[PDB]
Amino acid sequence: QGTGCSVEIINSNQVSVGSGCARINSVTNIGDNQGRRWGVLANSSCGLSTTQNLPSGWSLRQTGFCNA
Amino acid sequence: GTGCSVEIINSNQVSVGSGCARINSVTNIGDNQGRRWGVLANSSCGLSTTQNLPSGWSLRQTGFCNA
Repeated sequence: QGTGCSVEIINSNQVSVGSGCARINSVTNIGDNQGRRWGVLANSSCGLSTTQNLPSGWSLRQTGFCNA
Repeated sequence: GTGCSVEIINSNQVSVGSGCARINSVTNIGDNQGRRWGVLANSSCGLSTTQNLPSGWSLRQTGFCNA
């Protein structure tokens, strides 16, 4: 297994605009392609959320375990 | 969809790096050991590297991305 969850930030056209390894039980700083920085929370099930609301129609996706 | 989302996968099937590989280009993607890998991507999101990956490692495409 991994110390984190691989995260993609998905825009409203279902295209990824940023990615990184979100450490489990932490907030990880992950950017999008507009330069915005997101604080991504991850839990041990690789459920994911952000400290601020994503843009309307955007989403987060976890693609598997990662090591940061 | 200017690129392919790429993950670098180690020999235990854990991701050790990710990024957006521009289609029909080489894009450097880092791993978690501070190394850079030059990833080729095509319009079907086939992926390869300009240097040999560590034994047991592989690349995974996870859809389209915009750089």
